Amino acid sequence: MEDTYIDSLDPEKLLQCPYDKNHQIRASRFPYHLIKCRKNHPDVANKLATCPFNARHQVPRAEISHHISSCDDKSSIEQD
Ligand SMILES: [Zn+2]
Ligand SMILES: [Zn+2]
Repeated sequence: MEDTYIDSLDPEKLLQCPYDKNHQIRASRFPYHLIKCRKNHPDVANKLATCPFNARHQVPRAEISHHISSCDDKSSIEQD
């Protein structure tokens, strides 16, 4: 790792951020951005839970409880 032949001949690729598409962070710095960026997004920081009524309904684990009561008869319309 201190050799005379450096790896990655690419100018360091930019990885897209799952938290926000406006974030393009270099591969080596991406893991760090992955850590900090979720802390700025509690919705994803608390992870997503799968609705037992519908697999498309992935909600923050803090809101899953509220979503269950709001998805009793299903058809929970959120931003749709
Ligand atoms: Zn980000
Ligand atoms: Zn649901």
